[PDB]
Amino acid sequence: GRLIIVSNRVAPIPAAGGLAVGVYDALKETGGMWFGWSGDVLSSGQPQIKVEERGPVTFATIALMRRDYDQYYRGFSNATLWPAFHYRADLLQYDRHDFEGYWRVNAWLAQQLVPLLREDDVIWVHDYHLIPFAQALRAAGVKNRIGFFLHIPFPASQVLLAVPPHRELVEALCSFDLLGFQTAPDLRAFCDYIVNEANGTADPSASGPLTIHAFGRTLRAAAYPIGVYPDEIAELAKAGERGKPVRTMKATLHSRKLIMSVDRLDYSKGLVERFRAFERLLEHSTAQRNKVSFLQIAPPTRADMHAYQDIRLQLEGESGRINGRFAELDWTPILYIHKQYERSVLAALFRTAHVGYVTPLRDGMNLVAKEYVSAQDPENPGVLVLSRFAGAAQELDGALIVNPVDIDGMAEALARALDMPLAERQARHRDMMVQLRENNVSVWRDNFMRDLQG
Ligand SMILES: O=c1ccn([C@@H]2O[C@H](COP(=O)(O)OP(=O)(O)O)[C@@H](O)[C@H]2O)c(=O)[nH]1
Ligand SMILES: O=P(O)(O)OC[C@H]1O[C@H](O)[C@H](O)[C@@H](O)[C@@H]1O
Repeated sequence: GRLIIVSNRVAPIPAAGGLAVGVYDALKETGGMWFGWSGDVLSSGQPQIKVEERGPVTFATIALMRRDYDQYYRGFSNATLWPAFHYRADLLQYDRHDFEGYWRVNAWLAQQLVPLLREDDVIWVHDYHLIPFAQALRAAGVKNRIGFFLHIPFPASQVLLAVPPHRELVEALCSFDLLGFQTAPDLRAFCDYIVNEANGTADPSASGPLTIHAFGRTLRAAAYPIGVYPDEIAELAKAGERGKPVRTMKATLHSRKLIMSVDRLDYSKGLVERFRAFERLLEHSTAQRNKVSFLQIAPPTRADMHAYQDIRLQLEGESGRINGRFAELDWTPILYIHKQYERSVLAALFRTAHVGYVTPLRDGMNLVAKEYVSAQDPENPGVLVLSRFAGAAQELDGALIVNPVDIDGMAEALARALDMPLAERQARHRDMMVQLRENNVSVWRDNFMRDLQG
């Protein structure tokens, strides 16, 4: 059967975002179709699907009308769902008219997909934009198997209650044949809502996935943590070891140690707290001054949204304060760059960084954490400092796990990472590489597809 991937964001045919990276890694091996938004917005006219073969993948993409982009994507998806599911009800905005457009765009996108389907296609929908998609497909006569994978956290039921149409969203989720979440706590939160807010049931099974009964429907649900190709990232990082970015980075640092971060400039990424803990490191450790620099690559994301403009402004003021307090004529403590980089360049740079600094307030998985570890030279690997609220913390035992709210704790982790002896750095890296290898992105895809077809 042909695998049909459905997502809002489709890989570029460099972009920051782990969905596009991970889905493309999975899809290029099996081949199939990738259907979704082209990334373009129309002021007038009519969107038209564009079908194009790129090796084993068929891309089927379509623009959004401005009104659809505003209501479905900027509106309900990123002004309601994204903040709510990342435990930011304070940033949640809700507009009934945007929620209706969100529902309408899902139905319109499903209508665009129907003519391309075949009887034995297997449909795999990805992420929070497309929660109503199975319901729309079924209403359009579609009988294929349909699975869903949520890339972002599934919030605690009490937090989900802040989304006014929470019940309609969860009922729509129950039209899927199979629901996949990143981690066990995500699945637990879903089941907690089903049992305690939807009057349904969630039962274990010998097969693996739970059986869900709710809203008159029966379906399955399980956790499938998205992974990477760790040995592929290692070879990529090694192949850049004599490239210009690594060579100029080395020259600029001239023997100073490097703390490195790579994050869309999203309020979910805890970047203000991250900067404050680097500042706290410098306040308390005079020996670290002029001996380390912090590279934060923070590409623009969703920049036409006030909330993203706000977090950008806050972070830029942080960099100015901290640099102003601690800089010397030959030392800039924080190297803040508000631009996207090629993933191949980031891998090469990860391999030169003594510390990978990944401290999101909430994160469904965080591929950057897995990429940082994968890039390391096993003869001399750096240390991952990792938020306990990143989904990757459930499996990456060799990281230094921190609570991003605890500024002192994060600064102490930075000091511990910078001074960690080789033997322990290697032991942690070795353990994590085993985990990443056994639970790579091919295994993830095979596991979900096995459950969806069974
Ligand atoms: O300039 C950049 C920044 C990030 N990324 C990639 O974007 C992904 C980010 O995924 P992650 O899970 O860390 O976070 P997200 O953006 O999905 O919240 C990773 O594969 C990064 O290598 C990239 O290609 N270029
Ligand atoms: O697609 P954007 O809005 O640019 O955000 C980039 C990506 O961020 C996260 O990874 C989301 O889980 C993806 O669904 C999204 O594609």
